[PDB]
Amino acid sequence: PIVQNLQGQMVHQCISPRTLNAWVKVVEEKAFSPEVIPMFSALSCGATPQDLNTMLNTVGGHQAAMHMLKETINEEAAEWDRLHPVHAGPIAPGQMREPRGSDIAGTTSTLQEQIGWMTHNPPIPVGEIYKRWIILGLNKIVRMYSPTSILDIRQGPKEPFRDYVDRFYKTLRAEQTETLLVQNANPDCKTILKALGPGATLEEMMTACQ
Amino acid sequence: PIVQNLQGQMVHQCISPRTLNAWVKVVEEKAFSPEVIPMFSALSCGATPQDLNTMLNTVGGHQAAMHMLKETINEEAAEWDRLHPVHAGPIAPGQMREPRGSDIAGTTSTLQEQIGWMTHNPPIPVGEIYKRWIILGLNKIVRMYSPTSILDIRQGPKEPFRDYVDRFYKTLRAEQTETLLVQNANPDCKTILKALGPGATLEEMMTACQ
Amino acid sequence: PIVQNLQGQMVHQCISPRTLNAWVKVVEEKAFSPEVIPMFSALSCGATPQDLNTMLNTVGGHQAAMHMLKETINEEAAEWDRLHPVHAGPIAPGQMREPRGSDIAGTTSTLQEQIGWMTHNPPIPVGEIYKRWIILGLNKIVRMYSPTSILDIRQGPKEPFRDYVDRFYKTLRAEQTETLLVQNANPDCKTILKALGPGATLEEMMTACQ
Amino acid sequence: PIVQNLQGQMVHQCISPRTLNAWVKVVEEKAFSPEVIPMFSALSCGATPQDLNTMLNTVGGHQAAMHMLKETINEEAAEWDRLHPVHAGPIAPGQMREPRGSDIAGTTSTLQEQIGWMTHNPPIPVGEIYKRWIILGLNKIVRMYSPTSILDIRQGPKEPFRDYVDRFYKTLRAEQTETLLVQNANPDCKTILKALGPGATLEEMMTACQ
Amino acid sequence: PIVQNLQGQMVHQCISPRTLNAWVKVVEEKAFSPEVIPMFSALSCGATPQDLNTMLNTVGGHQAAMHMLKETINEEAAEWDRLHPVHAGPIAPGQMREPRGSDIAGTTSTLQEQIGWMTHNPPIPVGEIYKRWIILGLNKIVRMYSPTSILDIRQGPKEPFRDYVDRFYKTLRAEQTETLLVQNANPDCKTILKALGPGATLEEMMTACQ
Amino acid sequence: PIVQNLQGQMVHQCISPRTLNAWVKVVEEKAFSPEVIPMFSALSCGATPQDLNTMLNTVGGHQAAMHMLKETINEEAAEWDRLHPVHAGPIAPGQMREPRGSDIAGTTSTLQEQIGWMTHNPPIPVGEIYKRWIILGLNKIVRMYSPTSILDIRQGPKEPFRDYVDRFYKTLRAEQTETLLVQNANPDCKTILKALGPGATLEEMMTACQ
Ligand SMILES: [Cl-]
Ligand SMILES: [Cl-]
Ligand SMILES: [Cl-]
Ligand SMILES: [Cl-]
Ligand SMILES: [Cl-]
Ligand SMILES: [Cl-]
Ligand SMILES: [Cl-]
Ligand SMILES: [Cl-]
Ligand SMILES: [Cl-]
Ligand SMILES: [Cl-]
Ligand SMILES: [Cl-]
Ligand SMILES: [Cl-]
Ligand SMILES: [Cl-]
Ligand SMILES: [Cl-]
Ligand SMILES: [Cl-]
Ligand SMILES: [Cl-]
Ligand SMILES: [Cl-]
Ligand SMILES: [Cl-]
Ligand SMILES: [Cl-]
Ligand SMILES: [Cl-]
Ligand SMILES: [Cl-]
Ligand SMILES: [Cl-]
Ligand SMILES: [Cl-]
Ligand SMILES: [Cl-]
Repeated sequence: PIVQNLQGQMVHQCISPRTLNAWVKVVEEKAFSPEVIPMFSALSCGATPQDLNTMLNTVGGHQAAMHMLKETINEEAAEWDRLHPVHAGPIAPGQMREPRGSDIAGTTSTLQEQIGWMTHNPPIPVGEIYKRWIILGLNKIVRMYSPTSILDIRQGPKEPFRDYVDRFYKTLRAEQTETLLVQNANPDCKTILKALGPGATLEEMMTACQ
Repeated sequence: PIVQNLQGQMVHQCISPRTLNAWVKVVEEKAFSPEVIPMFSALSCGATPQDLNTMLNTVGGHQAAMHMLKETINEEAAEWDRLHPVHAGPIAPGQMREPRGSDIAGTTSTLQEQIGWMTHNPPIPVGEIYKRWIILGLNKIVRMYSPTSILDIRQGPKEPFRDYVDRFYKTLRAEQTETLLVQNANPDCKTILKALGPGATLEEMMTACQ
Repeated sequence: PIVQNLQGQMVHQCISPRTLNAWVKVVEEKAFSPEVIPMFSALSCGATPQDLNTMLNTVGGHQAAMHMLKETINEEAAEWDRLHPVHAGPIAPGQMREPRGSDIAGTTSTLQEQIGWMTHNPPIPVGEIYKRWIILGLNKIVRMYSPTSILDIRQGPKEPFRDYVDRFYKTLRAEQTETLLVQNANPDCKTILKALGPGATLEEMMTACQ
Repeated sequence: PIVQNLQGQMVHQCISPRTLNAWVKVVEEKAFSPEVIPMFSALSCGATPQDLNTMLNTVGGHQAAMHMLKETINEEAAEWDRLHPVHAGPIAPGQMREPRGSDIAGTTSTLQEQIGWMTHNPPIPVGEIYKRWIILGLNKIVRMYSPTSILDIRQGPKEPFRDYVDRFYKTLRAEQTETLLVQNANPDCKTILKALGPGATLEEMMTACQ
Repeated sequence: PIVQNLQGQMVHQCISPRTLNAWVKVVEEKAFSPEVIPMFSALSCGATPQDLNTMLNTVGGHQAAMHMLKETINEEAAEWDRLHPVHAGPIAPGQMREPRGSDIAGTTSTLQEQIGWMTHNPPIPVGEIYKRWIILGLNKIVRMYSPTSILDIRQGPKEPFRDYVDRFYKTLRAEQTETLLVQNANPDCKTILKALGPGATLEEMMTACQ
Repeated sequence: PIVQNLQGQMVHQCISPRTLNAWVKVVEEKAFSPEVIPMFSALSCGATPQDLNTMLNTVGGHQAAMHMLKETINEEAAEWDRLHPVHAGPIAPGQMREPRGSDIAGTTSTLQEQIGWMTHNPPIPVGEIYKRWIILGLNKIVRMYSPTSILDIRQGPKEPFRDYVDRFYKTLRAEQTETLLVQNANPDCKTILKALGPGATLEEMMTACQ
């Protein structure tokens, strides 16, 4: 990643074995559960495009998703080129060439070039631009691999309300509220929840159906 | 987090894989036991709002609690806006815009903005303000998920007093003393504890009923 | 903790996930065995009162002991107030208010205040004062939870002397020597140990009864 | 590796036990799966030729592949010598001798010499040149050890399309697309995929055959 | 420990959780095998007397050995006092009082005092003096707990010579050579070893009896 | 080890618990397999003679090999003394005494003396000299403990050629090529390998016999 030292300047640091192993392990254990995306974002803190490609390419398996990810990345890279066509001309001594979409995705740009953009004044945050592309594609994978629709999350006749709400928002998070939660509750709790009236908090709702 | 380097200035550091994994693991193992809250507070030492949201969002499951947490956060964010309405106007070069509740919760503010508030002179500690909101909501979850009331913690007729006191204050901690501990003791120990008289320490009480 | 950087000034550092997990694990595995106290003292090296409270509060369970600990802490805090009554008056710019017992215990003092005392010139070591209070209370727990008295540690008729001495000083350490070790030895070894005479070292004693 | 300190100069750092163990473990667990190559590249970030040889030589077993790797390395070293024949002459005080292929492979060059090239101005990146040689040879091993050809990856009559695409691109990655993926689909899905028409994305294709 | 920073001055660092756990674990696994002593010495690199006492006191169990260790430490502390009787007098501003044996053992000296001696110019290395006392006592424990004498290490009639030599020097190391190794070899190998003649290396000896 | 800080000067650092444990573990798991030697060399990066002796002495067991190692070390130390007889005389203020073989092996030299040689200008790299002695002796152990000769590595009549080549070069590495690999192949593959002709690469050979 590009990180500030203990003297105040942004320089490059090698991606750590702990970071590499942590990303691989969470994919092995959680696949594309929704909470994997913020883990990817945190573990790729300050990452260059090279670091982002490293993390994606160390994933063995799930290659259908990884190739969907590449298609989304190329879609965003082409949009970036439509909005930022580069102007031919010699690069001045204190400057960096404008990046193309494939430069931001780390496929046609060098590490020194990525360091140059990210540490520029003002910086061109090609790592953060690329990461937003990756997260966009990762979220589309989470939705597509989401097995259950929110319409099929219904409280059992003897299921504790807390467990039902857990499943409800787990499903809703992957699918990407308060009235549907009432409608899919069981007859006994739905009766209690209507007596509460509109505008009840989740805490009030869960308290009433305990 | 925002941490001081080894040269005396507050700068941003990436949240560590050890920190990320430690928060996830303690939630997996302890759910919302009371001792999880001080662990969350220590592991989020110096955290930005972005780091706090990272930690909450890496939690998979327990989504009923996580959504109750969001409702509490929004309640505190709205109160903050009622007490700190921002004044429209251009931000001077050496300054930071006042934050709104959603800025402190990290949803409408950038990392550079959070760094700017937290490292300001004087600093606006949006991380500590947000963390207090989160801990407020986490504590309400601990109470709601507390299974046993203190009234139902009674010493068994052959239960060692030490084990009973353990259960007593474990329950009391989650529910959020000395006379109730005597009343719920078994007949043999309660007889000993009355002979001790008022003002006995816990050590004296546990010594007498051994 | 408050630690010196690599440039010679005392500044605050966040308590590490390794430190937090190490304290929790040793309590889970060893409870209140005597050797847990020096582990607590080493892992709380340079700790602020906030760090000390963090470590105690991350302990789930053993709540009878943790509440005995609080009673001891309050006893020492009240003694400190009896010996150091603070003088009302405005705090000068380069100075820190005197701390009260509850300030040293980290309950009525801020982290900035604890940093201010500990890094003062001369420093007010509120962390070391608090830690001595905690260790005082922890040692009283070790004695109370010590199951066996030294009077009941007697060498078996076929028990190797080395194993008996192990149990002897394990028990003696928790209860908080040379002649009692001889008296509780078995007839065969006690006969050998009297022939050795007075002033024998433990090494000489264990050598003679092998 | 050669890394920048926290003061801005490139100096040598010892390869870490975490790095050494991480490379050994991934080879033990994954052998020469395709995703092992980017792991090797990341864990050898900033590596000298000495560090690269260290990592290769710590691999026990797979000695057929390791010897194929040496043959590829020697092939690239001989090509380098054909393109860069060194000119005999005394090395000036502020300078470094040109490297030969075996110097870049770390067999005829010292660590101080590798440090000198890599930290030169301009730098001769003998580590990155060597690493590209190693990765070239590693990729030829991945292809040769690839067990299944892409022609034999066909969707089962009841196999979910997602699982088939996973196997398809796992195989394709090791062998080193859209129309072959359709042709090898089962009759039911292939019928759906032709109705979609040309130019369908992978996401559209996987959505249609669900 | 007392360690040099990255700016060239000796300052105090807190003993690490990794160090604390590593010492505890090796004692749990290896007790007082001979190789435990160099592990203790390495893990106590740069340790203060306080750090050395921390490591010894975190050992639970083996209390017979730990008390023998204290007796040896007191013996060396008394010898030190016999050789270095301190001269009464006021300590000048830039100076440190001479240490007594109990000061070096960390029982009557503060951490600041130990830092003062160890970082003095010239330094009084109370940590290294104490460590030599500890290692002296630890080695006497290794010998006393050594179960087998070298006289009882004899090669079996079908035991491979390599395995016999392993046991031979394992035993000899704990007891604290070439002709005894020949005499205790089996008849077949002893016959071969006499034909070799005097002055044979261990490698020659093991080669001949294979 | 002796390492450069983040300010450009060579100073001493304590050998890490991770380094100590990594060396012990690899010996426990791999004994004296050939790949253990480069692991020892990497984990002893920048090591002093004291660090090298620490690593060797923390090895429990394999004492036949460790004593063969000492004999080799003494042989190299005596050769060093034959080539570098030291000249008696007072050491000037800015200088270091010449080292003897036992000084380089860390048995008659202090750590400060080893630091002085290794950080001298020009440096006397007693650590690297000693390490070469150790590796020399370690390699002789690998050969002696190598169980199988290369002459006995022959491909089975149904053994895959890849597996046979693996065993071939595993054995050859420990014993310390292309025509012997053909001669020991099975009749079917040897027939294919002769038709290939001379000068075939290992990749071509393994491809032809698949
Ligand atoms: Cl995976
Ligand atoms: Cl790849
Ligand atoms: Cl931009
Ligand atoms: Cl509930
Ligand atoms: Cl969870
Ligand atoms: Cl999220
Ligand atoms: Cl404020
Ligand atoms: Cl009790
Ligand atoms: Cl516990
Ligand atoms: Cl708490
Ligand atoms: Cl004070
Ligand atoms: Cl004994
Ligand atoms: Cl392997
Ligand atoms: Cl090798
Ligand atoms: Cl070049
Ligand atoms: Cl799908
Ligand atoms: Cl133990
Ligand atoms: Cl103790
Ligand atoms: Cl001295
Ligand atoms: Cl042998
Ligand atoms: Cl071993
Ligand atoms: Cl030793
Ligand atoms: Cl030399
Ligand atoms: Cl093959």
